[PDB]
Amino acid sequence: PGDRLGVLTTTRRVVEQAQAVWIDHDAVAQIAEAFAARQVTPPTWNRELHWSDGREALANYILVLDAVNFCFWGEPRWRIEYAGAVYDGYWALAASLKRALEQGVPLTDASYLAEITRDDVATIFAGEGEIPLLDERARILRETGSVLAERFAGRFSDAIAAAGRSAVALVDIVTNAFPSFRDVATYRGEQVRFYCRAQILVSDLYGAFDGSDLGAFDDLGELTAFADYKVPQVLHHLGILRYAPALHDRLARREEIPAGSPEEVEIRAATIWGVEELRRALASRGHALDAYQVDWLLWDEGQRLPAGTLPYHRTRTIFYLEH
Ligand SMILES: Nc1nc2c(c(CN[C@H]3C=C[C@H](O)[C@@H]3O)cn2[C@@H]2O[C@H](CO)[C@@H](O)[C@H]2O)c(=O)[nH]1
Repeated sequence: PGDRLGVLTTTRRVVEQAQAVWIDHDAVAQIAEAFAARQVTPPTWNRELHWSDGREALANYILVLDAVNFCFWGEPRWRIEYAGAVYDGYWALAASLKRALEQGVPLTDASYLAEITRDDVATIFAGEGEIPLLDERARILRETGSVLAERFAGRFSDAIAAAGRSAVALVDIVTNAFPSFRDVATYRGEQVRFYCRAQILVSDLYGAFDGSDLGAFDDLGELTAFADYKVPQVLHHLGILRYAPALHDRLARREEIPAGSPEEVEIRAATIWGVEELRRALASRGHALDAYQVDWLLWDEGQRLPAGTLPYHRTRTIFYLEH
């Protein structure tokens, strides 16, 4: 199997044992048949709302972007004005960085990031309501800058160069060096490995560089889905993920689910395998996509679900460590 990060191997043990979540392989077959019938294809890379520049500064942009790419929910809803449009969620994040960099804030400079304060980021992300975990995003941007400065001469380009066109080796280099990116958990006393933000970071570089230079990777097939909260919401909507009663009610009542709890780990593990079972079934029906592509394609559908879909699971992302 390969699986040199062990995301598939460890998460497969969760899916086999899982009590609150299961895959409906009949629904997988139906959806594969339909997505393959209209030979569907993923979004390219939405380079309207992503900042653009030279090799060194752009590679740093991607690392910063995915360093604070998490948890956008809470009331009142966090919205952002940018260039005549109002944005929320992940698109509010990317617009907020484009705006800032365009107003001349050096978010690609290690020295600036290492020193960046609560006040700075409060303003970078200012708008309707406030971005969740404002302080934690400040700490992570400081942590990101210091590591860039010390270990990679302020250039994420150096870290990427070291990977040698291996997506899998880059994720390893990232999690080894940047504590914020260490996305693992336990389930019934076993380590489960996810590497959500670390893995998406690799996919974003492939997008931003059109699979050339710093975005060149020979093993993108090895990436898994990026297990957060939108893709499972879509897989449930498509009938591929089923939730048992107590968990279905929590999600419907918009009750927060403690991070690293069995129910939370079950949803993320099932999201990885939900996407993988869909990739295999699409491949069987003559439509070969990589796992990250099926994830990109599903996250895409998540932007336009009908109102009255089961709400996404709400987890206060934790990393309150590195002391
Ligand atoms: N799993 C997953 N997550 C995605 C995305 C995206 C956007 N991906 C773009 C990349 C290529 C296409 O243009 C897609 O629109 C943001 N995010 C955000 O990244 C985090 C990890 O899921 C969450 O905060 C999401 O809101 C995705 O495709 N898959």
